[PDB]
Amino acid sequence: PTLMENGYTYEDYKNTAEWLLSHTKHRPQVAIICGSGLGGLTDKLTQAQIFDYSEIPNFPRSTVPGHAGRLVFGFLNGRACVMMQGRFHMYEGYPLWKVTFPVRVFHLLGVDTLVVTNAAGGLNPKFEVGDIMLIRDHINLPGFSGQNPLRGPNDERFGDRFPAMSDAYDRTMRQRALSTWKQMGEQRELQEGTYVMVAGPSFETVAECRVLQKLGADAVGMSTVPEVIVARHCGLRVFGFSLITNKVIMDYESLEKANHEEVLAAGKQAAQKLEQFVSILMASIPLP
Amino acid sequence: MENGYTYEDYKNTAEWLLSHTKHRPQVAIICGSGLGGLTDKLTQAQIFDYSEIPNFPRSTVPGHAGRLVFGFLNGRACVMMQGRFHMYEGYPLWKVTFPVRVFHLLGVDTLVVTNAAGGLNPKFEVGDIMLIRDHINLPGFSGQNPLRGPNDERFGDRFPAMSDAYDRTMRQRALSTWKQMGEQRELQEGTYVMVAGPSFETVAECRVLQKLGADAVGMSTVPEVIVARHCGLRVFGFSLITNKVIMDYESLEKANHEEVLAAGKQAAQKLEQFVSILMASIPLP
Amino acid sequence: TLMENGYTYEDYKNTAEWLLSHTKHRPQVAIICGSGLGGLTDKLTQAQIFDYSEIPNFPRSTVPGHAGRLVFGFLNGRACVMMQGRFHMYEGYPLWKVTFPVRVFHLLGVDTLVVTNAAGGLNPKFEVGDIMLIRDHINLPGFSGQNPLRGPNDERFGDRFPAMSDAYDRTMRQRALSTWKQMGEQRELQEGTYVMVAGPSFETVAECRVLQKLGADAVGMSTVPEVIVARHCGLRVFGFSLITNKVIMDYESLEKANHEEVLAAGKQAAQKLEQFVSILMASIPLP
Ligand SMILES: Nc1nc2c(CN3C[C@H](CO)[C@@H](O)C3)c[nH]c2c(=O)[nH]1
Ligand SMILES: Nc1nc2c(CN3C[C@H](CO)[C@@H](O)C3)c[nH]c2c(=O)[nH]1
Ligand SMILES: Nc1nc2c(CN3C[C@H](CO)[C@@H](O)C3)c[nH]c2c(=O)[nH]1
Repeated sequence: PTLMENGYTYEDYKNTAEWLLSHTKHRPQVAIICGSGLGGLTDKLTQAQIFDYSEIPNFPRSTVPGHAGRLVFGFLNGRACVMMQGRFHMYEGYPLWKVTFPVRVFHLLGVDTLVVTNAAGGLNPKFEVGDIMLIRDHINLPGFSGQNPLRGPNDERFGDRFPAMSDAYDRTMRQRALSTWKQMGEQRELQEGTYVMVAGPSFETVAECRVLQKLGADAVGMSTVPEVIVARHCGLRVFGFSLITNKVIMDYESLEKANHEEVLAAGKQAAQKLEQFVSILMASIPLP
Repeated sequence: MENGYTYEDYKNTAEWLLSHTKHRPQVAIICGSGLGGLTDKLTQAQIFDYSEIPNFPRSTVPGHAGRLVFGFLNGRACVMMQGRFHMYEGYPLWKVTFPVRVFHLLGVDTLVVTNAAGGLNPKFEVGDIMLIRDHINLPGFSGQNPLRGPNDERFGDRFPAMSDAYDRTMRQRALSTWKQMGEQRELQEGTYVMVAGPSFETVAECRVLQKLGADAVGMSTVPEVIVARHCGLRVFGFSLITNKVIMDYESLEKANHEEVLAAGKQAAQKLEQFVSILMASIPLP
Repeated sequence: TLMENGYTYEDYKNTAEWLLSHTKHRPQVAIICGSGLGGLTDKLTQAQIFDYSEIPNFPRSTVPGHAGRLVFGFLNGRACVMMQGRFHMYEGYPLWKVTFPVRVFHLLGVDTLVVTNAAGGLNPKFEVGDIMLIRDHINLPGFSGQNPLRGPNDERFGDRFPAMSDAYDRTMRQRALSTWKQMGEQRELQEGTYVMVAGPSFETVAECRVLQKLGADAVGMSTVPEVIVARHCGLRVFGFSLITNKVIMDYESLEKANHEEVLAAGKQAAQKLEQFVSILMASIPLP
């Protein structure tokens, strides 16, 4: 009982992959994880098939609202997709080996690209709510201290022992998302910066917000990084963005408080603009 | 994963207390290392051993008596933790903070937390009292947070805010009321950074902690605060700066608990006077 | 439900006695050899080799370039025991297993521990192949729970609350520094802060920026727990890194840190390492 490794065996991921393949004719190339209140990104998929997480062997469940807890296969702008409508978080009590389960089943499914979205608190002063931020890079604070989904024995059928994360955010797609933005009719620029992961479930104090700023983080949240780390370890291309849902309180004067109701509501507002952005992006994702 | 205590556990404990004392506290006071001497002014004091009270962890560090004391302090109905619990003892934060949810079930509506702290701000001297204006939860950042796991709505919200954590009224009130202490040392206010220990900082660590903007360092307090706010208790916090953390390589001085307890003892009368004035500052239910 | 050392005092004693029974060596100095640094055992004389698998209670090393062997012998005429490879948190080990050998080294009679490691270079002044002497460390896993001393403290080993501000011996530093002018080079000995990070995956550019701005000169994934328990039981401690690679600092670079080049830089550094370690041995005080 000493060793802290994955509770999931390789054949565990396999069983789930298989089950999915025997239960849908869809064969996705792109997997999309929808953050808090962003569950609306599945609206535009055609010929859609829905599975409740409860149906899928080994799948965790979403306990936080509104993470719908459903897996959805569809086409989006020429491309076969699978979408996580709701994700999992460390703060819910899950070990990162659970949080990230689906990612390696996508790989066994044959997905070669993963897009990750999340709600995120604004740390950079010139962001505004409703801004989409292209995740250039992240800072894995839980990672530094030992909280990493890769911890334990490493299966080379999936990846290396020491996989480099410094090219994690696909540079090609950044450049393409950038100029693709001049193609939407938008007032605000597409935002770019570093996402810092923090465990939660409680929200930053003012001093904490200030370390995070000092650290160089542009946005804070409690997800996403584990998933990126396991994706890149199996060689998926990774592309991420955060929806800026609130500016995290950076002075003792404010009487504003960060809260879930407000973040879910910044999500419903933007999901429209979001889905379109994701839509045009699909035709930018490189073919297998 | 999850908190090992069911809701009934906290209830059992509260009811045990509610039927073994007639005291009904409004304020709960957690006593840090060398601050155990603050139960001394409790009138009509009633004392329990942590080992009597169902589900109570034990205090295993010297300077932590392992005793729960109900009484009145400068008129106010208090219950005091004479000794506390740390993460480095091998306790999950859901044990470290356990009493706090119980106090809430007792009807306590205010929590004061006290600790010893190392001084990061060069302006601080041993003996100072630093009001906890804010904290940095370094262990929180990576998963060690007492709220981790399923949330019980009966206590609070899945995502509670912490930027309002330390009552601005009670701090400002404490700041003005400080001239009654007859002191020449000003009253300090700054940031507490929790660090898990049990080993003391390197010079290099001291320096990250400084440049992270923190004024004092300890290994306690933050989890308790977090769960108190989760259930809506008013929170006041202060630190006794017991040592100045080592910030250069040519000093031959080094942090030790003995110096910590020694400085606790030195300031025992000044704390007691300060905490007394503080009971006059808490709003009534 | 208590996070706690899984080893009793008796376990550390069972292991130490076993070594004492099976070897005639009585080591004064213990050396932990990191990734790709195994060849430091080469210059040991009258050597005797134990596979970790033979040693009661010894963990095993699963990373490549960590041989998994305990080697006794003399080096520059000093009685050493060398760990041929070590253990890391990322392997799934609790810090109380990672550092297990150190207390047994202590029960063996060892009074000095020298920790060695590979490290990514953070300080722009460092070249691949430099030896940075660890003047100090930053213990990030320690900041948030991960410390080998967590749980009940055994007072037979040391304090409930030990100081680390003096962890790396000043006198050994200075002696090592001034002794460097011989089989020295046009390249100086480096000195600086090791930051420990858990891994197993390598730093992003952003993470690399936070480490730099935290004051840290080199990054690795071990060592610090070993140092903490060494000082717990009052061993003199000396540390150094081999800068095996420069951590990626900007987004257009196409280089990526990889294990293979960590090990290569090690084999490339063997001779200079050998020379240094034995010049170090001369700088270690006698009982
Ligand atoms: N840590 C943090 N996370 C977020 C998020 C992202 N998630 C939103 C949800 C809480 O509303 C958690 O799952 C984290 C939005 N804003 C913030 C913030 O200010 N802070
Ligand atoms: N981390 C830290 N804590 C303290 C404390 C607070 N407590 C003192 C006690 C060890 O003496 C621990 O339980 C933490 C006083 N001084 C210091 C210091 O220099 N550092
Ligand atoms: N974190 C980190 N560690 C190392 C190390 C030290 N060890 C090398 C090995 C990965 O090859 C791990 O055990 C850590 C060398 N280079 C680096 C680096 O760039 N980064």
